[PDB]
Amino acid sequence: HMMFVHIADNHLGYRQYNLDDREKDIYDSFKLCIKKILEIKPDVVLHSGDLFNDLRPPVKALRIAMQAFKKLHENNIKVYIVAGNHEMPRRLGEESPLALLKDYVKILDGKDVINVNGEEIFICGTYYHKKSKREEMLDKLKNFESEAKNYKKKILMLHQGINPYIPLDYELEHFDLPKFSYYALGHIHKRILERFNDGILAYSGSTEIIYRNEYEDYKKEGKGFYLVDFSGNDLDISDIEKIDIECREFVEVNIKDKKSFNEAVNKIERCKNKPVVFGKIKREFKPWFDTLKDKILINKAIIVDDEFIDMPD
Amino acid sequence: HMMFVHIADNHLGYRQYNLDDREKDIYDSFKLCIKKILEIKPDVVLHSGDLFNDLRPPVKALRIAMQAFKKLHENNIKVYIVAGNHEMPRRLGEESPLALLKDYVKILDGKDVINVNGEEIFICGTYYHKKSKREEMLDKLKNFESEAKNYKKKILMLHQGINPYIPLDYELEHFDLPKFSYYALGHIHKRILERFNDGILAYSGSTEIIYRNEYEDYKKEGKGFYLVDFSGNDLDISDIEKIDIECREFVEVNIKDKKSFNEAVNKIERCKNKPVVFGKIKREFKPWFDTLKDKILINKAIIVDDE
Amino acid sequence: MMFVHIADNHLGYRQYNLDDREKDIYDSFKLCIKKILEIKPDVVLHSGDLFNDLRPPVKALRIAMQAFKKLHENNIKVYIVAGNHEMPRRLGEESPLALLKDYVKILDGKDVINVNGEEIFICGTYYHKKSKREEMLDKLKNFESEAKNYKKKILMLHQGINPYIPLDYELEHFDLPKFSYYALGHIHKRILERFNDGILAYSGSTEIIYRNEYEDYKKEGKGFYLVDFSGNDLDISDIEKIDIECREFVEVNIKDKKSFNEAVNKIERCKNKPVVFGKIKREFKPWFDTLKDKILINKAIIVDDE
Amino acid sequence: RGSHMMFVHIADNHLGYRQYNLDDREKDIYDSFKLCIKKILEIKPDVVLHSGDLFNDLRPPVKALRIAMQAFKKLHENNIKVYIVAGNHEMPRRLGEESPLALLKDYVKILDGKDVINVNGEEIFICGTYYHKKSKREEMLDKLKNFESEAKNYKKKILMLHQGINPYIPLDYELEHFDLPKFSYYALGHIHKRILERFNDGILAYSGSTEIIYRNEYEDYKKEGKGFYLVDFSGNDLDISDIEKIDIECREFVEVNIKDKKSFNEAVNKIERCKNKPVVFGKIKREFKPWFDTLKDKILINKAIIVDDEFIDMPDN
Amino acid sequence: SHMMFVHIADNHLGYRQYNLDDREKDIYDSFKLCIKKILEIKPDVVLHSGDLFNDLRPPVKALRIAMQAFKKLHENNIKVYIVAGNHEMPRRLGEESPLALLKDYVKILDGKDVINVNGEEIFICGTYYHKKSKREEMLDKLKNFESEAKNYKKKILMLHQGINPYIPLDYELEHFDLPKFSYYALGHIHKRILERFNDGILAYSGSTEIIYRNEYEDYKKEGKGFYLVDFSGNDLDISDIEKIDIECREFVEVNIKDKKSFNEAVNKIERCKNKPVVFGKIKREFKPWFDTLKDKILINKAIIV
Amino acid sequence: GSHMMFVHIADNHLGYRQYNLDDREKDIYDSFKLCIKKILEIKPDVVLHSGDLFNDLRPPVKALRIAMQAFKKLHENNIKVYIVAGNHEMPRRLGEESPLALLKDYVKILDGKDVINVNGEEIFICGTYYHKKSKREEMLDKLKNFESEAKNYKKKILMLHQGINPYIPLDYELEHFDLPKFSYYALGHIHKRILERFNDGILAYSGSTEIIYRNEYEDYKKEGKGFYLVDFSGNDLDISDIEKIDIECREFVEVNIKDKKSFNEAVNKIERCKNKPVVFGKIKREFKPWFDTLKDKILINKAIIVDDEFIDMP
DNA sequence: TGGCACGTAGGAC
DNA sequence: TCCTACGTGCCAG
Repeated sequence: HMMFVHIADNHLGYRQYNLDDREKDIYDSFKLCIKKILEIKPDVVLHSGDLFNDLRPPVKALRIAMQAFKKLHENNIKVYIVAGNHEMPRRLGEESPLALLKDYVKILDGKDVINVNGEEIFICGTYYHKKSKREEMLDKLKNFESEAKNYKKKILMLHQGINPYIPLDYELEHFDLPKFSYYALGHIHKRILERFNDGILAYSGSTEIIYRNEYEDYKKEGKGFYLVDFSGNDLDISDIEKIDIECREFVEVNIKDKKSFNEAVNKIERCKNKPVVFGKIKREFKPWFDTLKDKILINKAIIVDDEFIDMPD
Repeated sequence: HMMFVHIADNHLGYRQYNLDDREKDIYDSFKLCIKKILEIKPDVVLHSGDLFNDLRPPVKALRIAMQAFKKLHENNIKVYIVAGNHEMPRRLGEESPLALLKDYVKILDGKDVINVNGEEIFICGTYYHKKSKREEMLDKLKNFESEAKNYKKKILMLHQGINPYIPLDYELEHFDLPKFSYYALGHIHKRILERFNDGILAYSGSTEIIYRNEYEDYKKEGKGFYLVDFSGNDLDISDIEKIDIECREFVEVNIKDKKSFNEAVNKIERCKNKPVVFGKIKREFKPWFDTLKDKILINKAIIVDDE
Repeated sequence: MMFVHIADNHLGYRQYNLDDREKDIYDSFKLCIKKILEIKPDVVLHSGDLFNDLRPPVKALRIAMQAFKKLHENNIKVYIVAGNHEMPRRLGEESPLALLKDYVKILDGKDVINVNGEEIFICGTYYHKKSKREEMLDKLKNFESEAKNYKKKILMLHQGINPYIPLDYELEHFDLPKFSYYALGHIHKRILERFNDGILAYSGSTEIIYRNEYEDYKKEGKGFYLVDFSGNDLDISDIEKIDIECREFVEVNIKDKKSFNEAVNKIERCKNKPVVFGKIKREFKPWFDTLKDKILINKAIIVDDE
Repeated sequence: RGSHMMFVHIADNHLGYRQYNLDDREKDIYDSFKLCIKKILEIKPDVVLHSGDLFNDLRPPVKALRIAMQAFKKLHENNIKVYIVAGNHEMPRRLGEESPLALLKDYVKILDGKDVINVNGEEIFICGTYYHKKSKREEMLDKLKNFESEAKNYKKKILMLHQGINPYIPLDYELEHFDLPKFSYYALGHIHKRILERFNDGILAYSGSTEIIYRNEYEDYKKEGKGFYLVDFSGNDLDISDIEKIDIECREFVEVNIKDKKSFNEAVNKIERCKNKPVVFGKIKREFKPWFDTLKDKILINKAIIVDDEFIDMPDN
Repeated sequence: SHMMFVHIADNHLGYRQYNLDDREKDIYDSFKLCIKKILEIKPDVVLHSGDLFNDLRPPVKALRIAMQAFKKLHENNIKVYIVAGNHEMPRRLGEESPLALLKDYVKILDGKDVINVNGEEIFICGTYYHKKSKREEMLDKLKNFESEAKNYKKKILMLHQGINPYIPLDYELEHFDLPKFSYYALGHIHKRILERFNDGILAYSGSTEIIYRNEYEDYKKEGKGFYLVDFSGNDLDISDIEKIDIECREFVEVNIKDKKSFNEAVNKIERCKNKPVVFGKIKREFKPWFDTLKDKILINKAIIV
Repeated sequence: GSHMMFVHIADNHLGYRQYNLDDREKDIYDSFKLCIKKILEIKPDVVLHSGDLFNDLRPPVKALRIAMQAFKKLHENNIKVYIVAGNHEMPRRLGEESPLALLKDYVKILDGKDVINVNGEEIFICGTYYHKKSKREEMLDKLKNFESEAKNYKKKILMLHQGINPYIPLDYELEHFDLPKFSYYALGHIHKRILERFNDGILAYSGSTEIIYRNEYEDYKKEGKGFYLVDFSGNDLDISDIEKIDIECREFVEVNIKDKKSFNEAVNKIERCKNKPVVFGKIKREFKPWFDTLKDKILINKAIIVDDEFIDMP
């Protein structure tokens, strides 16, 4: 009878390594998510911020985004979003890139209760606040619990880093946020879905690889978005599907001998499309490795000229 | 029987001297024109480029632009625009700020024939080409000549620097452009209107002061936009109205004695809106004048110990 | 006090001109060094044939220099004698060992090392040909003299001694004076035994240099010695053999189905892909080529005798 | 002269080359190199660009490696930054084999890309790559067009290469003179003769071999002189005028054409006037050779063709 | 002794700082003063390494003093050698060098010549100032001097150049360019430079007066003038070179930022032997002060920083 | 003969580099050397030099060499020489020395009285440097003083380097009625030869020893440039005892090519030249490429190219 | 597939 | 001890 989608951090207009393809890659994954969300036809979409990677984004990005959310709004898919750190203006009167979406999307800085088919469910959220103004934020938070006391199904949307989930730096401690059904969170790039405070908390995570860091979280957790049904009285991990998204592949290498070299080539060969290769290569192998420059998108590996006696036990 | 509007170089999102107020001024004047254009209800609007001052403009700017041109298209006013230098992409696949308007506006890089009451008139245009590609442009232009052979009323839109009109540097020599009724030109910030090639040529000029230069061209000729009628078969200067727009006035100073100071104070008094002051003021007088910092927007003056 | 006796690593040996075989030598060498680093002895005695040639592969020199650097940085004193393969031939030609002069003591005389907390004597000299034996004897007889007044005295040599390697040898077993420990090199098999009021050792090659030592590696195990010399006396009891995993060789004699299955069984139980050698009847060669994936290199003679 | 910046262009010392299998020749190569190094040290340049073939072989003689490491240690201990690109002789052949240049990793920068050297008080871009063969020229071009790109916003830009460029070495070349982008200085290597001349809005140089590797370069050493270049690169502009060529005294080759008493006495005297027992080559008439065989002691090695033909050839003027 | 000679250079005759009679005079008298002392010394040879005159077409007075000087020197059977400095080298072909006016007293060197001293045999060679542009030319010239001097016991080389370690920008020769000679009689450099070099001894005699605003204190520590070499014995060391100093015009620096530096500056000027040129810094607040005290001084001119 | 003779010479203008040509600078040097060569052949008793030896106050070294090498020959042959400063040899700045000063060891620079005792007689000489009009008054007293010291002398010679009124209209510093009665007037400033009886005696300008201007090209043709040789053996001096020794020097041809006659007339004038001449004057635009054919035969072309069509029909 | 270079083994003085 | 010939591993085109 009901379902909705949790997505965040598409980072529209990100140009990794100043490469054309990476900027395209970001766009493609975003669209790919959108194509599925239209296939899914959820009743609501929760967007946890950083839709755009910058405050004054590429024209191409706003184009893609505006056409995207328009397509959703035209299919009776309700959408909510909170401002990520990148979409929050710095000068007084500077407008958010999210402001270009006012006709397709509800920007949240308070409470709202959505009457869905066929029920009534509560949403609250607020834009990205800094560490500096946490006290400010707590007052906001206790007030959200207050207006949500008498609601069965209550959702919190935030774009902040929570203490256990991201060591440094965080703006919130896991004990700061009151009891809610679903914690639609954003700021963190890796998938985080686990039971929490008599309910269930999630970070949808970034929809493409933003750093050389998350290379294998896509391998083991996979990047994309969550699809929560929220039909029944309870919500558990069991009623949350993670929809994964194909994105630009990264193969790590550590070429130090004949084995590691061939292991590197083979990894690159089974790539569907030219991968970002990174890690380390011993000098002796680098000219040999330059033979794959056609099969590789961009090589971002450190060249080691030391001869190491490193031996495994 | 018919009328239309020529406007260009609004430079939306220009933030002169990194002043909040200056970014506002540009925004306001654009809006002011739009309100007047809506009062007028012209049949067509020609915009010759540099609508935005950058490729990636402020978000407020893009909203104002979209809302403005939306309002125009919803009052069934047809709109044409050509890319200025600032709206031209640099990377292959980087898109123009003008691309965000494709639903209200026809972006021109070719021919189109507009049906008005009760006649038929030809329009062509192309984006800003660089000097480097002058020869390129000529093929384009010589071809527009060809497509316009059998048309009575013909308008060309361009955003370039033309030879007599802007000495160095220009992209076209004034003998480059074919015979057309109206020359909707852009790249130049001062008003330029004069008869030309069995027809009439115009630069609409910036809709606000983009440089410390045009401070008095607004005073002496006035900035704004043109309103050409083209009602009759022929068109001369007598059928072009120039609409002026209140915008930020600049006062020049050269305070080296009591005369130049007090007389300067008087000019500021006679300014309707708080002016940008520039020129020279002797060091001795600067603390004296800083008491008057409330009636002035920003003080941009040289400190002189000499004269 | 403790010290390490090692020799004949033969760095840069490329058996059958295989990439992996040159590696084998490298790795086992790297492994001994790794083991020598955990142990932390006060001294390491290297008895020569560190390198297999005068102009060794570049990789070998880099590994070698890096190795003894790591030792020198852990305050491990190192002594070495020139092996036969590290001896220059043209006048003014240099030894690869010269590339180690900043990490290693090259020995051609006496030295007295002050350890915590003692004082102990070492002497040695480079590889001599059989030809110049008489020359060598004064060196030893003079070593005899310079070591008389020392409790603990060690002799380092890289030669073949008569009982220990029948033909050919450069020294006779009655040629060497009384020393505590005889840290020797030139021979590839392990040789440790009591001798002349002390104890004599050949560390033996740290990898398989010939199809010969394939099983001497099985029963004695290849690697290096760890002598403590903590006490005033030293016996066999204070000498540890640290072994080294190295490339296995399997011998075959395929003339019927019997030998075939047992040969396969020997190959399957191999931890590391083996070098196979010996004899195979021609009728069996296409059959044996099916086993090419589990094998490194086939060096077997194809005989169609019958 | 000065400066805010200076550098040294050197290449092709071919350490460990043993011409005619002579001991004296292997020394000769070593000594010439040492001399360059000694001179580089009195000069105290801010940078040294070495364009490859430092070692004559992939697995060099130990003395060569010893000399090389001691040499570049000496440069590095005097805060002289050094860059090198792999010559053809220093390119590994089996996969995992290391270059002898790798023994220098602590004293020298091995170049296969861009780098910005910050000198007092300025900023200058360096790029280079190891030796590529003709076979993979396309591969090389992508790189070069990419070097053009990363150096566009740079005032002073240097390219290091160890290749043969088309006009400069007819057969065989790996690159055409129109392949290389505009750079201030072209630090080139593969060629043994000195070549310094303006090129593509900048200046191209081959430092050339620091010794006579073939009986061929015998006179290119006489008129052009073998050694290395010292470019100052002080100003925004660079011309030949800011390049000193330091020559290096090395083993002499005397050419002979002994056909009469004129040529014989002139050959003996040219040989007598030699500092070191010279390599003699050319032609000698059979009639003269036993007479010439007295000088084998005054001569390092005789590589002359013995002609028994009687020419009645007569000169005009 | 039995034998001696003189190394001198860079007098820059006719340098007329700020178009003053008094400055050129300092140059003229100090020059003669060297000559007088050279007349006390009576050496067998005098070596002049160039820039005798500051220009190619010098004032007439300079040429008067020059010939008058070398006349008396040459009349006392004193052998004299000279090489052309940068300032004495022709630019137009057929223009003559001012040194040509001395051909009756002096041997101008562009090659070898052998001096007979009592009672021995010693080799001299030298060449004019070559530009950097033509260094290669110079080396061959030098490689040839080495050749002709091999079989000579005591050998002297004369040059007017800047050598690389000794003068960074710009130099024409690298110190490893010049062959082995006993004494390196060098010129182009204005400061005294004497040190052992290439199994012998190299010298820049240095300017005989202050030609630039720089040498005000270099003259203080090393002293300006010329060297006096004996060369009697087989070897030559620094120990066999006497340096004769020459009295010349003093320069005083000031830095008035308070009364402290102010009075100390005034007092330091007072201990001057000859009417000094005053320069340095004075705070605007202080400027009228010395202009009241300007009468006891020849020229008042300070840098405004 | 003779028993007694002496030489009057002036205005060599040493180091003059006309049209900045080497050959022209050389020409001046050469003509001067030739005069000295002839003078040494003659072996006269005295040489009077009337100034402008050098063309500038700071002359080229080459000039000073030639001058000094020359006067050495004179002074070494016991010929005493007198000179007065020309306009080009008079200092401007106080303490600046005259280029003539480099000669104080061979030559007497005159600014007063001196009596030369010749074998076997006695004759009075006076002279002074070049004065401008400005100090004519100055000059008059000097002259009244010279006349005074010479009253009791039979033979008295005046040396001067000025322009005298009839002989050079504008501008002159002295009037011909200014100079007192002397035997011989050894004068300088003028480039043309001037010899004539004057004030109970004889006046002379030796004239330039080469062509200093495009002007004197033909005063040389008809009068000839060089120097005078005065004998002064007897008590009286007349024209008959003065030989003018001429000096062959660099030729100048004037042209006026406006038609075929004038073209051909110019070409022949150039052909008849011993040495490549300095050509000057006017050439019509119409004729110039034809005239460019003689550039080999010509030292330098310094002629105006007229592109005007003149109806000049006189 | 040809080289190409290293390594292995038989031989000469 | 040298060197030769030969077989052969491994990158080449």
